[PDB]
Amino acid sequence: MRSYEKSKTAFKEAQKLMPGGVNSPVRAFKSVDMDPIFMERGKGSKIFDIDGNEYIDYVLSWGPLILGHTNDRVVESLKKVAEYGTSFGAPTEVENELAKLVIDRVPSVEIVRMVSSGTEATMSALRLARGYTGRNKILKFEGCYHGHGDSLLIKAGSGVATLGLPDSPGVPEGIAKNTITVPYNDLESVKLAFQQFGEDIAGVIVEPVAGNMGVVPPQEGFLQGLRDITEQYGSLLIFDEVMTGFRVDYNCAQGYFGVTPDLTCLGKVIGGGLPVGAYGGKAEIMEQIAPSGPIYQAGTLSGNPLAMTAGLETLKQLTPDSYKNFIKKGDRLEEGISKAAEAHGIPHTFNRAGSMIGFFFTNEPVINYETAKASDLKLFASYYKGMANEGVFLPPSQFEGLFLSTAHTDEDIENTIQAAEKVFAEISRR
Amino acid sequence: MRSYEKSKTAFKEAQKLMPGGVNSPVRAFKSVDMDPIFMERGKGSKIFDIDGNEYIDYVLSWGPLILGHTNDRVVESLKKVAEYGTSFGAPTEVENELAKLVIDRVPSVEIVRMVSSGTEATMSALRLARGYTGRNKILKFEGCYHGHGDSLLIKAGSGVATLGLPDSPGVPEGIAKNTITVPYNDLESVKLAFQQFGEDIAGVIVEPVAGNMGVVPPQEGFLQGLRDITEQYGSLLIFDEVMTGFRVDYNCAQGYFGVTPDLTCLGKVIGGGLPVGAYGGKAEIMEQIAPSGPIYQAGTLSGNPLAMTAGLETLKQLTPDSYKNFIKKGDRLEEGISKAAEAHGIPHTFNRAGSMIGFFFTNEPVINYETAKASDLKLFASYYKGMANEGVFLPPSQFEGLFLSTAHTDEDIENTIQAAEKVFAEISRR
Ligand SMILES: Cc1ncc(COP(=O)(O)O)c(CN)c1O
Ligand SMILES: Cc1ncc(COP(=O)(O)O)c(CN)c1O
Repeated sequence: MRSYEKSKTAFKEAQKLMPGGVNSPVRAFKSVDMDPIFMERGKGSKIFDIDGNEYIDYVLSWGPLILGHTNDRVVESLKKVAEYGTSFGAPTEVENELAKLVIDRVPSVEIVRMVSSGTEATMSALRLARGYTGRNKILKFEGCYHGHGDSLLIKAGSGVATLGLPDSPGVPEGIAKNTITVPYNDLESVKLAFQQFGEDIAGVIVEPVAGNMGVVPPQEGFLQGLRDITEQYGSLLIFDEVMTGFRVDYNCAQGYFGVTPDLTCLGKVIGGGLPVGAYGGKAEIMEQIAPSGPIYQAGTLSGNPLAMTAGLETLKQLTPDSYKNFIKKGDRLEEGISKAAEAHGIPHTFNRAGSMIGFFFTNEPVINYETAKASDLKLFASYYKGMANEGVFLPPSQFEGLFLSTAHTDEDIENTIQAAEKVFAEISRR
Repeated sequence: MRSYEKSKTAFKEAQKLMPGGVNSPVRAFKSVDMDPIFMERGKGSKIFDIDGNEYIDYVLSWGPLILGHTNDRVVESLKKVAEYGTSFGAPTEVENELAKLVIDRVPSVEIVRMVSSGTEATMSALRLARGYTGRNKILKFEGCYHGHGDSLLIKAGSGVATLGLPDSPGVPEGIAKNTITVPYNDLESVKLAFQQFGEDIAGVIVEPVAGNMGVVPPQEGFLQGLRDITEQYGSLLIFDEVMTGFRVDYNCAQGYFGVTPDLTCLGKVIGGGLPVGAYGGKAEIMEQIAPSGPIYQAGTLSGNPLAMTAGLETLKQLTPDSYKNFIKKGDRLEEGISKAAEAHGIPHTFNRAGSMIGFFFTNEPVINYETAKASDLKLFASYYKGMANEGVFLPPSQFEGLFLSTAHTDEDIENTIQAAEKVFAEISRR
C-alpha cells in the first residue's frame, strides 16, 4: 500500500493560500482521481513526495529535468553560483555562455534574449513579430499552448478561418481580434486564414510538436507549409520550442524536422529546472528589441546566473546519443504499454515525435486537438491513480506526454510497463 | 586607477549574442558615460565585477538583495534545496511557507499566486481586475513601470484624461484603448478619468512609491484618494509593490502608508535574487484565478523551490529594525551627498519614502515623471562614471533610487559620500 497523508495535509494548507491551492492549474490534479502529490526531492528518474513515496518521474518538472532530478554536475555548479551571487541586475558572463550555446544548438537562433518564463518568451516573440512586420494579426493553432500572455489567451472565432475571440475573462478588449486560430495539422485552414488576412498576419506561432494537448507530431508537410505560407505573405514563423527545445532532438524540433523558423521561443531545459525562458531568431528581427531597437521588452531578473548556469550545465551533458536513448526508451515504453493495453482491451494510441512520447486513451489517431479530446478522460483519471500507486508519477493530465530523462533506466521502463499492465488489468476487471 | 577591460571584452561578446548585448535595456548602460560593468560575485554590500573591482552596491539586483549579496543563511539553504531538487512541476511545501509568510506580512494579500516575474504578476493582476469586475479599462500612472506585459505597455492619449495609446511597436491593436494614463500624484486627473470611464474602469495600478522614474513618494492624500475613487466606482486598487514590497517598510508601502489595495503585485525580495513574482489580495478576487476560477493564469515553473526558499530565507532575516537602519543609513547618505552637492553647486533633490531613497540632479522637487525628467541626465551620466571609479556601483539610470541592504555599513555610507564629494568636486572644476 501507499500513503499520501502528508500531501493531503499539505494540500489542505495550500488551498487556504493560493487559488486552487496551487501556483499552476494542472498542479491541482483536477482530472486524475487523486489529490495533488507534494514533492520534496528527486534523484535522477526518481521523484519523492513529502510522504517519502518513490516514483518514476515522467513529468520531470514538465520538461526542464531532461537529465533527471538533482544531476550531480548541475547541482554542484548551482551551489558554486549560489556562493558568488544569485543575481546582480548587471550583465554576467554565464548569460553570454548560455546565449552562445543556445545560438550554437538552436538553428534559427542567432540572437537570443533571456526571459523569466515561456509565457514571456512567446509574448515577447508575438510583440517582436508584430513590431518587426508592422502588422497586427497572429495565427496560432487550436490545442497549442504558448503561455498565459493576454495576446495568446485567445480562441477560434465563429467560422473556418477566423479572427479570434478572448479565451479567458480579463483579457483586454479586442486583443484577440488580431489573432487567428485554426486546427493543428490543418494546413488548408492556414491557407484560408492567409487568403483573408495574410498581408496583416505578423506571424504564425506553433508548437512544432504539440505537447500541451498531448504529444501531437506535425503531419507531413505541415511545418514546411507553415514556413512557405509565412514567407509568401511576409509573416514571421515563430516556433514555440519551450517544451520541444532540446527535448525532441539535439537540434530541437526545428532541427529534427528541418524547418527553420524566424523566431524561436525556448525555456525549460535551458533553465535546468529554474525559472527561465528565451526568445531568439534572425539577428535583424531580434535587433528590433530594446535597447538596440524600438520594440520594448525588459526583465530585471532575466538572465539569472543560477538559471543560466543550471541550463548551461544541463545542456552540456546532452549529446545526440541522449536522444537515441530517449527513442529506445520510448520504443520499449510504447511497446510494453501498448501490449498491456491490447491485452486488457484498453483503447490506446501512441504519438512519437523524436524523443517525445505520449499516448491517448483512444484507438483513433490523434492528429489535432479535436482528436485528442476524443480520449477517455475518465479512464485516464482512473489510470493515473493506479500508476501513482505503482510508483509512477505521470503528468496529471491526458493532454501531456511522457517526459523522459537521461536518468531513466531500462528497469524504470520495465517497472513502468508492469505498472501499466497491473493498472490496465484492474481497470479491465471492473 | 580602475580597469574595466574584462567587462569591455565581455560586453563585446554580449553584443553579438543578445539585443543591445543585454537581457534587459538598463543593463546596456546607455545613459551613464561608461559601458556595462559585468558582475561575477558579491558579498553583503559589496559587488565585484569580472575585473575584480570592488563596489558598494546600490543596485542590489534592482531590489531583491535587501540583505546584500550572498547572505550566508540564504546561500546555504539554497545549496540545501539544490540537493533535493530545483523544480518538481508539482506542489511543494516551501510554496506554502512563502505563501503564508507573504500573506502574514503583506496586509492586502490573503491569497497569493506565485509567478516567474513582476511582469507576470502585474499582467495577471490586470487580467484578474478585468475578469473579476467584468470591465475593460485600467488606469495607470505616467512614469510608473509594471513590466513589459502588453496590457501595460501603454502611454497617455492626446488629452487630460485619456484612453491611452500603445507605448511600443508590436503591442496588440487597440490594447491600450482600454487603459488610462494620468500623471503620478495627480489625483484630480484620476477623478477626471473616472468621471468619463469610471464604470468601465476595472482597476487602478500604481506604484505606491514610484521607483522606476526615480524614487517618487506619493503626495499627501494621493494613495488614499486612489483607494476612495476605486471603491466609489467599484474599481480594483492594484498596488505594484514588486519593488516597494518588503523594501519601503516591513509591511510594504501599503502598510507604511496605511492604504490597503485590493490586489498586490510582489517580486524581487520574495525571490531573494532568483526569478520570482506574485500577485495576491482579497480572497474572493483571487479565487477567480484558475483552477478555482474562470480567469486563466498558469506557470509551469511558478513557485520554484529555489526562489521560494531564497525569498523565504531573505524575508525571515528582515525585521522592523532592518528598516530603521535603512532610514538611518539613508539619512547620512542624503545629508552627506546633499552637502557635497551644495558645496560644489550641484543641483540636487532627495526623495525619501520609508526605507527607499533616491536623488535627482535638479533643485526642483520631483513629484512626478515630468519633474523627474527635469533632472540633469548628462550630469548623471558623468557622475555615474566617477562613482563607479570610486567603488560605488549605482543604478545606471537617473530614474532609479539607491537600493540599500542590511549589509551596508556606516563605512560604506561614508565612502559613498566621499565618493560623491570627489565626483562633485571634479564636475564642479570643469
Ligand atoms: C514596480 C515594478 N513592477 C513591475 C516590474 C516588472 O519586473 P520584471 O522586469 O521582473 O518583469 C518591476 C521591475 N522590477 C517593478 O520595479
Ligand atoms: C510549448 C510551450 N510554450 C509556452 C509555455 C509557457 O510556459 P510558462 O508556463 O513557463 O510560462 C509552455 C509551458 N511550459 C509550453 O510548454
